[PDB]
Amino acid sequence: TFNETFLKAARGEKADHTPVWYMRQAGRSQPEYRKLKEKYGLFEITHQPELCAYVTRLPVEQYGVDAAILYKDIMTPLPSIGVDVEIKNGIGPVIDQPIRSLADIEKLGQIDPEQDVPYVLETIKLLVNEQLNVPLIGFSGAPFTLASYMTEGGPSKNYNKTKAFMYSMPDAWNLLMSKLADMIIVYVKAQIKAGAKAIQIFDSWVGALNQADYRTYIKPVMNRIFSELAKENVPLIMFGVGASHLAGDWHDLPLDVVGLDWRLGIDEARSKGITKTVQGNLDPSILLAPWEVIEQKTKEILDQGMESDGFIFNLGHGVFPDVSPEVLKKLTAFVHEYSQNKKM
Amino acid sequence: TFNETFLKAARGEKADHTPVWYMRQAGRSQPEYRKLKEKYGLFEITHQPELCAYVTRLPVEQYGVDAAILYKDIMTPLPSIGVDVEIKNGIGPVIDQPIRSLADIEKLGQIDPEQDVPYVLETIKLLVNEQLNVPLIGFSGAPFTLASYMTEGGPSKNYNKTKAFMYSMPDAWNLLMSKLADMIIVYVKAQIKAGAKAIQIFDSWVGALNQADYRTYIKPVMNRIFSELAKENVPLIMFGVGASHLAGDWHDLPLDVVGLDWRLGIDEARSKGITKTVQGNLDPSILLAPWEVIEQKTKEILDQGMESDGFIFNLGHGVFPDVSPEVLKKLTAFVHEYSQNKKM
Repeated sequence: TFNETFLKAARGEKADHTPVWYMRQAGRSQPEYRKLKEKYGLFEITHQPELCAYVTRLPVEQYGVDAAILYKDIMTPLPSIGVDVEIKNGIGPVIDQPIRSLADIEKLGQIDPEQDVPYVLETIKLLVNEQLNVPLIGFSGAPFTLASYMTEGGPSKNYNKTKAFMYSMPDAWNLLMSKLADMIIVYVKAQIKAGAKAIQIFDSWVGALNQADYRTYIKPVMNRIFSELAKENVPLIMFGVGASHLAGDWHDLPLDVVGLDWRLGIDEARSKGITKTVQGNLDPSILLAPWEVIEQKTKEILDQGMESDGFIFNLGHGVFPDVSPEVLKKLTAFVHEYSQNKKM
Repeated sequence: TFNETFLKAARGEKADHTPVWYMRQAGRSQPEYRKLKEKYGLFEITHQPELCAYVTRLPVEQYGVDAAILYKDIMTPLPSIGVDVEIKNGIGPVIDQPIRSLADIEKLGQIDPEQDVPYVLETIKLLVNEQLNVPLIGFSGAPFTLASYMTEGGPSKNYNKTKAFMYSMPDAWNLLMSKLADMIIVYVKAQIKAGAKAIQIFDSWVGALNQADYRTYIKPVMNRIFSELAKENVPLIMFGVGASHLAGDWHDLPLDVVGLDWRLGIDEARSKGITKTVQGNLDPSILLAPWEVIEQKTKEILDQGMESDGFIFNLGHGVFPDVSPEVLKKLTAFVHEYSQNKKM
């Protein structure tokens, strides 16, 4: 039987229990992911269908979560438009020559996912048409986050170079946003057609921006991306850490689910007119506290979230490497058992 | 004439212009600092009073800012109570064995500033009695932030080990908050006594905490600190980046000035009931944009700020190495000119 719990919650419909999944549920927290990675390498496991499919499905099998998140690199579509993502082991995909001028942006092309990223289309097809009895979430990075990779080149805590570029070259910035939007929409559209039943947009670094600059430089292209993607008739989610101050503006966009970090609580969100379905809150660092703490913190979040039907439980950030899979197994059952009891 | 503009604004009293200073105005943004550092080394520059005083006064002389911030390392008072320091510099100052048990906390001593950090006292006296025509701001790190350095040891992005500790062992955590409070109060008191006319507490990493955890584990000890320190009759400021969601709770404390990062706007803070004097707010990354963008974004902040007497202009974080002194000199003149024109 197909588990519809996640999609019911995503569209604010009644369901029997609260659905769960975790950002980075498939990844370094799992002993088998690591082993597979050291055996086949990052490239084969981000690019080989039989392998990507295994990594994606594992957490579902091991935790009994209500959704699978497609395992792949956030930078996957970039080479299609002419940006070369290189690197070399432990800090793999990095960008050789950063965006510096308007002429760099003008030479950017277009994705043809059927031809350019066939391996991801095939993985989705294998997973959806043949493997999962749980919905598959496809994903893409957002424009700001992708532009930050393309513009910093090297690693950044503050995103000064990216933001200075944004401020100094508004016209170039707008064109870059447009080129990336083109790519994101086509990339996401192909993921949905191949089987994906929801999509999450990760805007990991956009919390570096205040509300004023989000609206000036970022909000319009986001409006374009979600307005287009809404025609695909699948739940659209957005998450980025440290971006609580941007929740209302995200709520304005034609997305369906607003992902929260641990600094905007559910009652607080509703109290601010956040009315669409809400995703996750649990601070990932709590997963390292004694069970007493995990439970008290999780029960509080569930209690608030179960006030309406539009609620998916998740963390307020990604699972990190030294999180115990045993803790995630136990957490997932607690959420399921606690919520279904409540909903009886 | 001594320039008292800064102190008036902090007390929410009428002044003829808006006072300005910048977090990290003395540092690697300056050629003189960089040369001084390669000449004498980090230790000499943070320990010889004549060098520390030079470092501290240089931005005042170069830019004409309205206050000096004491140049010293944030770890300064920690060896005095028995914690490790020094190291490699690449990744900051390292702490050997981190706090793990209650015994590790129980063994911590008390600071005798005269005996322990006399060079800081000497620097403050040199500056105030002989050099500065501008208030000297003293400073200390906050308990949470200082606790974080002591518990992570290494370089941290999300402070999971500290949070884990705080949750797992709350009794020990209270004792640590208590031991750090004591040190901070005596340290700050001594800086006031040497001649500091204001005090800034830096809680750099506290924004990792949501409101509930702030109230449970941090608000009590902070209330104690500002209660005791309020008795000195000097303006008390608190800043920490990424902490806009905690600004209401800081405003509750007997401090005088709320420091804002760029994500809580001035008007916005006022409508949220933040009524006490407010400091700073310009996104430092704007300093790399063309002058016209800088002037315009600053003017937007000044217009909000000048709605009450309680307003000190600053950045929303610290000056970073790539910032031009020319820019900061020109920004300082503008803030003075614009506000004076507007106030007259």
